[PDB]
Amino acid sequence: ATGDERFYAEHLMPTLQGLLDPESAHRLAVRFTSLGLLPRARFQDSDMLEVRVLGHKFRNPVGIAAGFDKHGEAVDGLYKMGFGFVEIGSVTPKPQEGNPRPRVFRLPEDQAVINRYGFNSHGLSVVEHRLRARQQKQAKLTEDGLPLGVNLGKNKTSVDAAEDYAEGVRVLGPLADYLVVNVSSPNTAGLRSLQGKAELRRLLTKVLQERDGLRRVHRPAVLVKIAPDLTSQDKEDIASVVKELGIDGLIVTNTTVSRPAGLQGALRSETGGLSGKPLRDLSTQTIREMYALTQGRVPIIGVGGVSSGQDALEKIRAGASLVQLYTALTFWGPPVVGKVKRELEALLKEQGFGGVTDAIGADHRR
Ligand SMILES: Cc1cc2nc3c(=O)[nH]c(=O)nc-3n(C[C@H](O)[C@H](O)[C@H](O)COP(=O)(O)O)c2cc1C
Ligand SMILES: O=C(O)c1ccccc1N/N=C/c1ccc(-c2ccccc2Cl)o1
Ligand SMILES: CCCCCCCCCCC[N+](C)(C)[O-]
Ligand SMILES: O=C1C[C@@H](C(=O)O)NC(=O)N1
Repeated sequence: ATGDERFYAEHLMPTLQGLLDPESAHRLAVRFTSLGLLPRARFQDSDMLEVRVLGHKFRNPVGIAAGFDKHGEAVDGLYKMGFGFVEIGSVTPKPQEGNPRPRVFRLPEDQAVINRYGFNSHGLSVVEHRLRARQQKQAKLTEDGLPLGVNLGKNKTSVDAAEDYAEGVRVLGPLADYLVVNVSSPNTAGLRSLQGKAELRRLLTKVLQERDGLRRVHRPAVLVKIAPDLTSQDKEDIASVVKELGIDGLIVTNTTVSRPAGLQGALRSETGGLSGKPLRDLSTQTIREMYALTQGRVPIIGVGGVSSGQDALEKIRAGASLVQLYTALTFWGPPVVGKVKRELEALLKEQGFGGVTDAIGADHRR
């Protein structure tokens, strides 16, 4: 625990970042993870951390966010890392390369990253076969409280966005415990305007119809993942459509195209989505707002700048049933997962909660 926590944070990771640019480090990390070349994950999840939501049991509330394992190559290594659930993607229907390099940038002074990957993806067919090869193993993992999510994107040249997502539902829906309709990527022109009302209702109506057409045992929950950069009108509209159509949950939030005042990193003006610490409270506030607009009736996965138990608990109290992290992993390495879980459990006891479930939305009941 604390030993290689400090070793990874003070020595290992800083040395990795000195040797490798962000995208190279990302690639290597995916390789190592898929091979199980990880530190020992000694933290044992207590019953306090268990959550039941989205039609599943989650043995702990800390997931790996979409974008790390884009093509489904490292899923088992990620469970080994200690994540209570794993989300792969975004996956696009056809293979595509994404934007030209460089397309990932570190802001060390801000504990932040900026990326404009642009949905680089092996495509549905490759990922489908990848997941099929471990399908029964995943079934046991899920039954064991370790669910799998799949994040669906759309091709850059795609003429019909709803049809791209419908394809993803048909191909990967049968292999996922939940699907994410990602209408919040900063890095595909036009995508985020799928977040407007009548266009979103049409989009999500088609997604849900395709989902309902799958056989029962293979029918995933469907979640919508939104940006932190929405107007009050956007959020209000999304909340309304989500409740009207019976969307199963929200993921809040993606990266931000904003650049908060105070960023110090030399690369702060690179185009792309900003993640990590500068995003943290913007994300938490968006969770707070969406939870209230949905009357606490729509499950929320909270994401954005989580690197400690306090960060996680603040999102849970704000209305998140589950949280994810990504950027924190790039700075502190695999030990950050056990760290977050251990601190979350301590804070829960400290504040008088019997478990995570009791803390969900607790700020709204004060
Ligand atoms: C390098 C990188 C790539 C990402 N790729 C995706 C993606 O493909 N699909 C998606 O829905 N979110 C993607 N994200 C967003 C993350 O899932 C997450 O919402 C965001 O980074 C905020 O969490 P964080 O501060 O813990 O990193 C990406 C983020 C980063 C840093
Ligand atoms: O480095 C970036 O700026 C970066 C940018 C974008 C995405 C990921 C990024 N780095 N990720 C590093 C990482 C992940 C996992 C491990 C790791 C470390 C040590 C042992 C085992 C493992 Cl799996 O290192
Ligand atoms: C199959 C068409 C080409 C898709 C390549 C997508 C990237 C695969 C490797 C992921 C890690 N990365 C390249 C982002 O550093
Ligand atoms: O959803 C996404 C897509 C990703 C990319 O550019 O591939 N970049 C992000 O920050 N969020």
